[PDB]
Amino acid sequence: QQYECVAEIGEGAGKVFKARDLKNGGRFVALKRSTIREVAVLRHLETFEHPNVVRLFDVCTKLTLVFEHVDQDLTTYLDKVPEPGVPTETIKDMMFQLLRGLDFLHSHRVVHRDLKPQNILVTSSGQIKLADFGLATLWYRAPEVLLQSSYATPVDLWSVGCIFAEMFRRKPLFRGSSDVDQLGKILDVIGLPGEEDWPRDVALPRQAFHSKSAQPIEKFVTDIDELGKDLLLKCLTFNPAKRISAYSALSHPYFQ
Ligand SMILES: O=C(c1ccc[nH]1)c1nc2ccccc2[nH]1
Repeated sequence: QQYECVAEIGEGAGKVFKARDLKNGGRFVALKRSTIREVAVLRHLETFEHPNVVRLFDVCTKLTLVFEHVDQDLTTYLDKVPEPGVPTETIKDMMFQLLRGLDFLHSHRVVHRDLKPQNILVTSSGQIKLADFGLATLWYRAPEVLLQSSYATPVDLWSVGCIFAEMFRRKPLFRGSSDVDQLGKILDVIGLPGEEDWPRDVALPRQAFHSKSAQPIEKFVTDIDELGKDLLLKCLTFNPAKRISAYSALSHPYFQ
């Protein structure tokens, strides 16, 4: 064949294979098995070669997508990082890149929808690359998706908040086990929202939760400076309309 399989890196989405690219120097790639539209969109994004998204190298034809392989993801990086964890400035750098990648996507009307440490890739030189977007665990899901009310771009900024926190904590902020658990565990930290921030005509009303009050976020994210707290909270806003965008996030003072 033109590629040659070696491992599974691996499962979702659903399988991702590490493969030898025989034609191009035996380098490692990642092979992946409205369609030709999503594919078309993916090729159009490639034309911009944004440095914070995985490169698409080839499309073969049922459907095999050939992407850039990177040795680790954020999960494995947070695993192996020595105590006392990710340096403050490294967290700040990795966040900027994350939001850069995301804004690039959002600005080209692509919503990721499943951001998590497992498809945030971390290059040996420390470059952040987003993977596993543009094709078709609730700990990273936004409220509006749990509630099944809206699926616009803000959905991904909620996931960014969760990741930001986890870069400090080295463990997830919201480890729910069901949509309803997840929603519960979220409001336990951020508090019950105003009645007019609660989506209209969804199955779950505000009154299905008695998660009294907002607890100060630094109790859960020890290490976090004042500015990170501000940013993190603007990301973890209940109302998608009031949530900060990737674009505004790029200008937040936290990144001065
Ligand atoms: O290179 C990767 C990829 C994913 C999607 C497209 N490329 C990739 N490298 C990985 C390393 C560890 C865990 C997951 C990984 N996933």
